[PDB]
Amino acid sequence: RQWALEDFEIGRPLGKGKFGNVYLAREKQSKFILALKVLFKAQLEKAGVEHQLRREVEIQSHLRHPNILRLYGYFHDATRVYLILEYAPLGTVYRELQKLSKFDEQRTATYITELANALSYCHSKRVIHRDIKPENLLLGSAGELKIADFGWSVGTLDYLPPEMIEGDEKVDLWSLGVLCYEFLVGKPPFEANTYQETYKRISRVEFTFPDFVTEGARDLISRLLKHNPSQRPMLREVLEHPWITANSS
Ligand SMILES: Cc1cc(Nc2nn(-c3ccccc3)c(=O)c3ccccc23)n[nH]1
Repeated sequence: RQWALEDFEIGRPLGKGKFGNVYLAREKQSKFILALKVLFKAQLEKAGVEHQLRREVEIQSHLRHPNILRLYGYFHDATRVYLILEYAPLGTVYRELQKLSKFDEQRTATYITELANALSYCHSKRVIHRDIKPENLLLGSAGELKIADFGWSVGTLDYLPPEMIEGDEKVDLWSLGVLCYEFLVGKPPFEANTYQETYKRISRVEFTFPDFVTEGARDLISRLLKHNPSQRPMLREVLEHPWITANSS
């Protein structure tokens, strides 16, 4: 099932930078709408990332869940790698957060639920996921989030757990705690001005809450941001948390 750049029509650029941009696209024969992610080869071999792509791709091609961005295929040419992706038309949770400043209790619980499901589903298939940033969280036609990064296996400090910065399975839970906080306060709990300092804050687990944060949210966030992995809830217990069930559509 060889795809080629001539089976598509490329349209408006959707987002940019680094390895290469993402263009909106439609397959000529069927008229299917989707996303083309373009990546210059040479420029990725020279960052030594070449190989991890093939694996995250292999991993993704067999992944199917309504809160995980679909990967339909890929192909290469002389110079370039192209990924054929599901298209999510409401943009990123990141840009939504910039627009609204901060989400409300209802939207947060909803997203955390949709993510928790997508991560339960992942674990069953012995797939485990690294850090999760809002940059990599897209929204579908019905406003539902989709995990859109290529970071699996069988986050410029902010989203990384203490395990990955000092010396699995529980990394996910830490991720939900960071995202859950950021949703309600509008910036991640360990944001600092330098790498050096963010590293100290995460390593020691230094955060405080603004005064608008209801006790229920404090209680969930504090359970998930524990230095020791084994003290973190299982995904299940997060799905059934008093504050979650009360607020999650
Ligand atoms: C992979 C994918 C993207 C997408 N839709 C979009 N992606 N990205 C984006 C942001 C940063 C970097 C790359 C793309 C967008 O800003 C965006 C904005 C409005 C509507 C849709 C999208 N659907 N599927």
